[PDB]
Amino acid sequence: QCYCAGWIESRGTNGAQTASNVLQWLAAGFSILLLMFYAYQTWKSTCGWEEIYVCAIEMVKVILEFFFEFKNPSMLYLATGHRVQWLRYAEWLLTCPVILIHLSNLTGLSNDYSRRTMGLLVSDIGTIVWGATSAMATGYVKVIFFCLGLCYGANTFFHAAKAYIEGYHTVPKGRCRQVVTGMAWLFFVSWGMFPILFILGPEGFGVLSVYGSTVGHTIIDLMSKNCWGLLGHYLRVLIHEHILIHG
Amino acid sequence: QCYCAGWIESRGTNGAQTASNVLQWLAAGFSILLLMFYAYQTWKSTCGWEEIYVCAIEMVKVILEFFFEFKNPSMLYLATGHRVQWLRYAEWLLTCPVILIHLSNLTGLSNDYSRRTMGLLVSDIGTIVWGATSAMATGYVKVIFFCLGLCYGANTFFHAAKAYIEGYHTVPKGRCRQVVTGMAWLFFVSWGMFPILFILGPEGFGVLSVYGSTVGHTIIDLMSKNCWGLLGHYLRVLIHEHILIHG
Ligand SMILES: O=C(O)CN(CCN(CC(=O)O)CC(=O)O)CC(=O)O
Ligand SMILES: O=C(O)CN(CCN(CC(=O)O)CC(=O)O)CC(=O)O
Repeated sequence: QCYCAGWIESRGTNGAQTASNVLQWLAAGFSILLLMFYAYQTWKSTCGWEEIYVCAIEMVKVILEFFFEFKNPSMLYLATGHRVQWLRYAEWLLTCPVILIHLSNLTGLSNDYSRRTMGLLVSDIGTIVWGATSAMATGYVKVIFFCLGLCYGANTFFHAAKAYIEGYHTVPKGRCRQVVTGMAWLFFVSWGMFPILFILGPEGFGVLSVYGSTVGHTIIDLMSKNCWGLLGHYLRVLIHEHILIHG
Repeated sequence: QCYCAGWIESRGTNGAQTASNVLQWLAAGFSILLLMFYAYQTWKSTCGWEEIYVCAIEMVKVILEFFFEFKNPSMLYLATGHRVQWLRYAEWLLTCPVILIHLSNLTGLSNDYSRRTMGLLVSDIGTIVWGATSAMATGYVKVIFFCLGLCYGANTFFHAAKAYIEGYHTVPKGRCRQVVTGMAWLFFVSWGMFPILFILGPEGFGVLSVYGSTVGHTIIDLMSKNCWGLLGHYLRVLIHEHILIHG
């Protein structure tokens, strides 16, 4: 029984809504098939938990978004008049660190993780924390928290780059290196889009609507989560296939 | 310019307010002196970054709480009528993982971290995510998210226990083991209090007021952050002092 004009602002156009709904179905369907494929491998082979955990969270998230995107607590309706997509940011904290853990052991071989991994993980959690806080903020305080996100974010990209470069030199000279390069390209483009979409969305300058932001986020979600995971899985398969033959 | 009855509910009694304000000063003062002490060691000795990073965040957080506890985005005022202490939960995501990273290398000696560390870190981030979401939630959905927090939380405590036990056997037989036991006692009591305070506070059954919850949280913050860090530092010092003499 609380009233605010901002909570009733348009969520976007019907086309954007329909586009958004359509991409949820695709995301879900693609996630189920990936989950089936990974589960199929777990029984008949070895499969990293990172690919599976991330994909299960992604499947659940699109289902939850489809039904509850605009209901609390998946969207927060603040006394500032603004609406914060908490489901978006919550999901990042669950999935992004696991992706970075996957990135710290690209070959799947080692049991150990370096000091780089810790610095990488800490900087990414902070990035999300600052970004979420910025979305909740109002006025110039919003710009300050976004800047902290960029600082933490730059640290994450820096460490990530190093992991990719060390990974490139660590993997064997043929297809494996081509795959690592593909993973790096896919990673930096998709991860780079997130801050861009933030600026363009309601939390930023409101160029995009809620539905419009959702459309864009679902595409880069598929890129960063499902596709990158599938590539990383394929890389791990190649490493296994190579070591048997070449030792 | 939005109206809601819940946003204007009492924050607590004047005694609770005053108690809360007093503990902020103590927390800040204690954090500054610890920061000075750690900084003093960095120039004149070796000092782990975990103790320092955590303490710097804690000093900043109490300063921010003192001035801005009830201002957005440090408190979220939701269309549900409820007020969510986002500053509390944001701070946990920044500091708790670093504490667990410290816990994964108690002796300060190794450069590597095991698969336990990753599982420990992932489960703790999730715990906070579910807990924060529960605080934002309303009705029975709140109970479901809290349960997910307990599941993730139990996993964290399980792995933490193992780290403590392996750490106990790894450290030398005298004072070092006594210190690890002290750290474990301090850790489980302080960490266990968080879910208890959550239930007792406004986000739970509202036995405690906002100020009352703040009082309790500041005490366990000092226990879990500053004191546990100081003990962990002391342990690392003992390991160093022992290895020179005993190899
Ligand atoms: O099947 C349909 O008609 C579409 N869905 C989704 C419609 N959504 C709007 C949206 O998110 O696009 C309803 C809602 O989220 O409240 C129905 C439903 O959620 O029961
Ligand atoms: O010095 C004082 O009088 C106390 N502080 C704190 C008073 N607080 C209330 C509280 O949090 O206890 C003011 C506020 O947070 O708005 C003054 C100030 O913030 O400028």
